[PDB]
Amino acid sequence: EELSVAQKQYVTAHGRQLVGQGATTLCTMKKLLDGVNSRVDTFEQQILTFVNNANANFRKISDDKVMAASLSASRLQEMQYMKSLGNSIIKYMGETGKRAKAAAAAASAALDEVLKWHCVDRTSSTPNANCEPNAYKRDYYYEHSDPHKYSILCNYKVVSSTTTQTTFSNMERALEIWNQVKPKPYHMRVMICGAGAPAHQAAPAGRPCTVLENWLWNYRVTAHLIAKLEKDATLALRVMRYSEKVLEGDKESLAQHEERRKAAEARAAEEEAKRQAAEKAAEEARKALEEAEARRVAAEEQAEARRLEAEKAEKAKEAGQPVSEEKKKMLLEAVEKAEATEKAAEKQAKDSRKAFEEAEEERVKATEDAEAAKEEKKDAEESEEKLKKDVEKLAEEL
Repeated sequence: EELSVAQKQYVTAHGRQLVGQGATTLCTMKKLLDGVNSRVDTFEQQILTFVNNANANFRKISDDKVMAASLSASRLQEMQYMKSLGNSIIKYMGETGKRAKAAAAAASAALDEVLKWHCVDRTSSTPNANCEPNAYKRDYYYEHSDPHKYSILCNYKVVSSTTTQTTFSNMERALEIWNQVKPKPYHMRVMICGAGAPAHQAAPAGRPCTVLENWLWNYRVTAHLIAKLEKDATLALRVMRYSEKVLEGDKESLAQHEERRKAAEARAAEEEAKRQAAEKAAEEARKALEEAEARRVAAEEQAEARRLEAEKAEKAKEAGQPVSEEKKKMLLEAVEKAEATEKAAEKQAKDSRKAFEEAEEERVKATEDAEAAKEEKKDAEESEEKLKKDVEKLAEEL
């Protein structure tokens, strides 16, 4: 056995087709890989900002004639360890970001080939037996919908969600859900699909075949390098936080440490209120897009019904027995009335998506800023309270 679905397709066990949610999970991975270039580019700038601030502090602690001579033997060692540790980040960060963008593109290219041609029989291109109808259904509005049908158009299936942000955690769960719902091969008769003629084990026409996974290796590499950037980015901030506490002479046991903390709470609450306001409002736009898409389907159903009734009259007309003039006028007027509502509903669902996408992005920026406030609050909560334990313990030994 030792079956490998990475480079071969197999007849799915129990006739298991690719379900609707299976395409959904695939499209989230495609959207996860797309944001890698944006994620890496914004990561490098944030890591570089930290290691520049910290090293500038180290160009003041050395340049300070009082701080250098009052340093201890043991603290200078780790201080130059921390400075050298952060430089290690910047030095090897460039090829980490180069290898992550390229690995994402190799997976994105391979996934797009799967999304475009898995359900499409390649014997008006027709569907094969691999997919349920849901798998290639335009879930959101798509003008110009025929030439490429039965291909899974991802940016008309899934929109920017919480789980569509390029992070290791989000990428980790997406792969697990895909393995949860993927079509699973048959493990008792090795039945290789694809007309490469394995001869002894060629799969006969008309059975569901599993999804090829050549992107799978590049997906893991992409996610692992994203994980390294997040880990490296947090390590860089610790170097900067370390440098400030060493550059600062550790003054104002609680005078300025409570002052920073009292202010830290103010920004933390304000940004959280700013974050929670845009968070709730983004969910309002989410309802208004589903509320508008549901009407789009209702109008498109109603519009399709009137033109079939009108067509049935024409077939009767060619069949000798015609319908009256008023009946002929009624059907065309009903179609016009049903087409007007149809074309106005899809316009409404076209704009509602623009509303959510803009409102969703404002959620992201609000959450990112509200997380920067949370760190500063927890930096002041540590620098002050841990210091407060030393002043309290002074009075204790008495």
